[PDB]
Amino acid sequence: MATGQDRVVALVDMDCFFVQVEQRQNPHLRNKPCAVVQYKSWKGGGIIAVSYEARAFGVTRSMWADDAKKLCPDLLLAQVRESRGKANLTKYREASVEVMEIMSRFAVIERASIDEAYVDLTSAVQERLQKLQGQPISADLLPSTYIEGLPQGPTVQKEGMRKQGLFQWLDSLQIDNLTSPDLQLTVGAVIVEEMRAAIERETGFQCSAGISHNKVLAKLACGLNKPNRQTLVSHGSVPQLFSQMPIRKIRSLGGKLGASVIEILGIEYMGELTQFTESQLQSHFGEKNGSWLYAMCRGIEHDPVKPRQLPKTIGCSKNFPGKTALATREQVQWWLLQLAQELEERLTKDRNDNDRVATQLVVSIRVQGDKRLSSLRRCCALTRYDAHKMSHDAFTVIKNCNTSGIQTEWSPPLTMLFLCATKFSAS
DNA sequence: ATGCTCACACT
DNA sequence: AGTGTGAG
Ligand SMILES: Nc1ccn([C@H]2C[C@H](O)[C@@H](COP(=O)(O)NP(=O)(O)OP(=O)(O)O)O2)c(=O)n1
Ligand SMILES: [Mn+2]
Ligand SMILES: [Mn+2]
Repeated sequence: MATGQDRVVALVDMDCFFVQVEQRQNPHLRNKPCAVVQYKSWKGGGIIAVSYEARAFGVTRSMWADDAKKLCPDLLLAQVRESRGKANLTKYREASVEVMEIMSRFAVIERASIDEAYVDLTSAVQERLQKLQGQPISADLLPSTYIEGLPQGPTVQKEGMRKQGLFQWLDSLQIDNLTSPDLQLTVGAVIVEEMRAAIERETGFQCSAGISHNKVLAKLACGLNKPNRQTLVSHGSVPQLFSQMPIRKIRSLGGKLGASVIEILGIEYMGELTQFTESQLQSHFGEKNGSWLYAMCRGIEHDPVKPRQLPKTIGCSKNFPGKTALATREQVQWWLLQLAQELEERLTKDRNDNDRVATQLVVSIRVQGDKRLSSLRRCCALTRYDAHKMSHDAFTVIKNCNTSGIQTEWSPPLTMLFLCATKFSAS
């Protein structure tokens, strides 16, 4: 029986990333309830990142700033930069590259979002397991690590609980067995503290981390003790951990699939899936899903950490909800060129920095009356980094979508535009 | 009437 | 090639 303990995998995720990025630049926002918002003039703007002090009052993402101000009257706000009539995230991307580069010096990372990367420490761990002989791992190596499920058996504040668990774990450590998966997790964890201190020391950003044996468990583990702590989730913590873990909380189970898992099987918690045979799960959700479900509810997941620090695509979009929809064609030309211009500015940076060029341009739109995030995706060739050509070509491949027989108008009105550069190739 | 993204599977 | 799902 292969037991999902071959790998040592960490997920590092920045604590309230956009807020921290603003708080480093505006020190008065530090250690105070703040949020970041986009576009201030509708309802104060929508909230895309919330500090932990603001979360104490009930402030969340997707809220409008004016509503958040009602929960938390003393709340401070930073507005994302605006350029060419639209949001501009350059600041946060550039902060992310800071974090990704540091992480890159320790091991091969898979960038999973603007603020998180997976790292595979299998190799680094065994190299460390030679470097310090066969000597103990002191608690002072894990000053911010929690051991999930510990303490157990026979102090009422959180750091007390942390210590007792870490003491229990370390006391139980089979130092003599460079084979044992729990020892490897521990050594992985020692590396992640170093990795995390390097991030805060070199960027001023704080973050959390999950250390386990696969991408999914490390993701779950990272969120258990946010902010500014890291959590080790061992194979043996899984049964109790999943026994009350709602299905929706596992990566990729938070949408329709997890909902059908709950409806069809009539269960609630991750651990309840172990009841079912693999074929049974493959009966209800297909070969790959039933397989993945069957092994995931036992802590086993085989998705690898992909060596990928650079995005596979560079994209640019703006929504036009309500009466703001675009319904003249000269209006569609202008915003197309607004988007093409930022894309060109970002593509030029990418080729200079990363020795690659995008070869295919994707143009996507939504139209008032449709329901789905995109209403239509079309493609063309990306041959010159010129905003005027990309926008012109973006128009050409969608101009037939105009139902309206009038020359000047555009109906149905367009509720979104999306340009994405892709199919990168070494240059 | 939240925004703006990014990866991936299916077909 | 184009759609849909899941995510931060
Ligand atoms: N729906 C979302 C989710 C995140 N983001 C951006 C801003 C977030 O700060 C940044 C990182 O997202 P996140 O890790 O999911 N949450 P954040 O880092 O803000 O706080 P934590 O909850 O991770 O501490 O992505 C976004 O713009 N739209
Ligand atoms: Mn984060
Ligand atoms: Mn994140």
